[PDB]
Amino acid sequence: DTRIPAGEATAAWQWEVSRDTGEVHAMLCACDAHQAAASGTSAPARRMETTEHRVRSGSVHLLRHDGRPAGMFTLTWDPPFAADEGAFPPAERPLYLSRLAVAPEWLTGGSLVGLRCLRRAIETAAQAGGDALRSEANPDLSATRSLLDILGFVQHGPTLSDGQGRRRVHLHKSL
Repeated sequence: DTRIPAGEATAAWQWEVSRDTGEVHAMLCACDAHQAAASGTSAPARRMETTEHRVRSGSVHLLRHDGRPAGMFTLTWDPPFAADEGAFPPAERPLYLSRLAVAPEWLTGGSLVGLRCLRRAIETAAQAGGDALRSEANPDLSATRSLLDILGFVQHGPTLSDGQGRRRVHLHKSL
């Protein structure tokens, strides 16, 4: 006797494979600006070419609320960063999480949109046959870093500085 909750409030949240490049890039840059202001850092330089490539490949999963984009992530089989791979535990079929973004209006309160996006990414990576979910994070973004730590993303290698004041870490979650 299974009871899945229906109702319009539940249906207000909809997941999709994104096909709108400008929407994805605007969401990403807005989240970048919010987190950079909140953490005293500078927002990273985002490439619209990368956005186009990820959207064209069907790698961008976007969560909408009443039609407006609330969160998203990018899930790929190929690494979007050049980590030593010794900075990760061994894995035979790793998937890679990148460009996690939550709309600034959902970065406060208790709607748990970031948790929704990370849960969606973990699930999707597991269903695609994934051995692990690897990601590159900014440890200076305290809230996202703590959410990744609570969800089981382990840092294996050392913290890296890019030479221009930006810190990054490589996280790995077993699936």
